[PDB]
Amino acid sequence: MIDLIVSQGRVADRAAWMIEGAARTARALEERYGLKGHYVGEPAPHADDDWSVALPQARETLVAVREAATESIKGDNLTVLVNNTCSVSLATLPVVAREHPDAVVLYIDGHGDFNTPETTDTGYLGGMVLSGACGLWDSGHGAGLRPEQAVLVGSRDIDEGERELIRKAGVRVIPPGEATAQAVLDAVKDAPVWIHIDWDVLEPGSIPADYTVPDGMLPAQIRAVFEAIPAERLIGVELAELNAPADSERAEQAVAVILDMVAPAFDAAAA
Ligand SMILES: [Mg+2]
Ligand SMILES: [Mn+2]
Ligand SMILES: [Mn+2]
Repeated sequence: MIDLIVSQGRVADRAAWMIEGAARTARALEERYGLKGHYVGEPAPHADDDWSVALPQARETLVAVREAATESIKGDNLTVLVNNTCSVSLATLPVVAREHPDAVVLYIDGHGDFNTPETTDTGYLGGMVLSGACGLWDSGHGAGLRPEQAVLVGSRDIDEGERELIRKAGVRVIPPGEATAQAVLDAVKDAPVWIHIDWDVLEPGSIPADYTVPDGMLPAQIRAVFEAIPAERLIGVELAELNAPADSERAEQAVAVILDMVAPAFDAAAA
C-alpha cells in the first residue's frame, strides 16, 4: 500500500549528485518493499542559474510530478516521493493543501527554505520552496498551504530577515534540540500529516559523538518522528536532497541509514 514516485528531472539543482541520490534511494525502497517506482523527468546537468531561469526549465517535470502525486493522494495508499531537490515540492505541496486543507506539513530541513525573489541572496529556487507553497511569491504551480499549517523542524542558523518572514507568516520552528517526537506530535495536534525531509537537516558524521551536543538532528530523532505519527494520519512522505554519486559506497551507506529512519512508517503502510 505504498505508491513510489521518483523525480529524475532537473529542478534547479546546483549539486551534482542529487538526481543520482534519488535514484539510489528509490532502488533501496524498491528492493526492501517489493515496489516499482514511477520515474518522472529527464536528467540534466546541474547549474548555478537564477530561479527565474531554472523554474521555467523545470515546468515539464513539475507538471508530471503534480499529476502523479495528485492521483496517489486521491487513492488509498501512502504517497512516497523520492525527489532530487526540495524544489519538486513546489508542485506537490499545493496538491496536499487542496486535498487535505487540515493537513500539517512537517518541513524537516536544516534551512527555512522561506526566501522570496526580493530576499534571496543566491537566486536559488531551492531556498524558496516553502514560501512559494505558502503563497508569499508565485511559483506558477499554485499555493494554498496555510503558513499556520507548516512547521519547520530541525532548522537552525536562519538569516535574520528570513527568520522574520517566517515569524510574520506564522510558520512555527522547532530547532534540533527541541525536536523530540512529542514536540512534533504536540505541533500536529489531531491533523493528518505530510512529511517533507531535506537530508541537510542531519548532523554531519557517522562516527560516535557521545561527548558533544549536535548542531543538526540525529537519525534517531528522525526515526522517532516516523514512529510517533499514527499510520492512519500519514498522507505522504517526501525524501529529498541526498547528494551521493551513483554506484558509490557512500550512496550505499547513506541509503541504509535512510531506510532505518523511514522503516516505522513504511513498514506500517506496507503491512
Ligand atoms: Mg494515502
Ligand atoms: Mn531544502
Ligand atoms: Mn536544506
